[PDB]
Amino acid sequence: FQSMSVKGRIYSILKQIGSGGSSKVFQVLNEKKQIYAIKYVNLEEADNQTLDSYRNEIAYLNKLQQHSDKIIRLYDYEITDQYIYMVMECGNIDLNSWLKKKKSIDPWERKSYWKNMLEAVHTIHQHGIVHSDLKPANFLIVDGMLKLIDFGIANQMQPDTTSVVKDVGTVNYMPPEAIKDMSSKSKISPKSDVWSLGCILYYMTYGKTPFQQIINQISKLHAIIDPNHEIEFPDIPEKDLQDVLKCCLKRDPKQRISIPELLAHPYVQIQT
Ligand SMILES: Cn1cc(-c2ccc(Nc3ccc(C#N)c(NC4CCCCC4)n3)cc2OCC#N)cn1
Ligand SMILES: [Mg+2]
Ligand SMILES: [Mg+2]
Ligand SMILES: [Mg+2]
Repeated sequence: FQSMSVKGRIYSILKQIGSGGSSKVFQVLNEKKQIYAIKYVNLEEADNQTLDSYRNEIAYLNKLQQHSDKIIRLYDYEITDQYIYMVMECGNIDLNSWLKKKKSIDPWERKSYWKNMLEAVHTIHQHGIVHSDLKPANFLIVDGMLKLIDFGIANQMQPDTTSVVKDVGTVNYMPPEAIKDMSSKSKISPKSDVWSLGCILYYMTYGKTPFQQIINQISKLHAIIDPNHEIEFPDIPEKDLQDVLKCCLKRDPKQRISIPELLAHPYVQIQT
């Protein structure tokens, strides 16, 4: 068994939630037997670019605490030359693990989750942050409410397993312009997050991502950028939801709907 100290407060580790690179997230208990998640970053072999990404993520997470409750709570942190400890709320489950377990999603829960994500992403955009790598794993379900966990500034972590692993990230939420930018101008804009949000909502509507069927990677990337590749939008009773999806998944970012527009859309506004 293991334990840890953060700004003079002791926590006992229950299990490891996730890990990625020099980072680990643990489910812990304080002295009062209250649950938290602690992200541990080992900085021993970290370069100045990796260091600055962890510093920038902490500064933005702390700054944005007061601006939205759709951003994960950061209670405390410790930073030295050797490590980082971040004390956060634990939550119930990340949105990716939740979507993989769920068979059918209630239209009211899908709508409520959509509103939470728009608000979180809108808040970061207002502070000049574009995530550019949004996936369901970036969102935490905390008592039926979605909260953005990270800002895409530091390295991404994957959930851990207690079994021996056999062989990775996802390409299913990647904007078409993120692919086109690699050969070449900034390219990136708040619209890149709209596309990724659109892929998440598409998953919550049709049970798959827009290009989940394409197993091959080079053929998937081609399909995301190809204008002749028609994305299927099967008819559903929620006509407003069908329009949101079509407007989020436009290949030209200039034609793609914005976050302020999505917040005034009937899907989010009509019937509360
Ligand atoms: C059945 N299941 C539950 C989870 C889960 C997943 C995440 C969290 N809480 C947090 C709280 C903070 C962070 C950070 N930073 C974080 N990161 C994970 C890393 C792996 C990918 C998902 C996000 N996860 C709590 C979670 O469950 C409650 C606990 N412990 C995953 N599968
Ligand atoms: Mg598992
Ligand atoms: Mg397993
Ligand atoms: Mg297992």
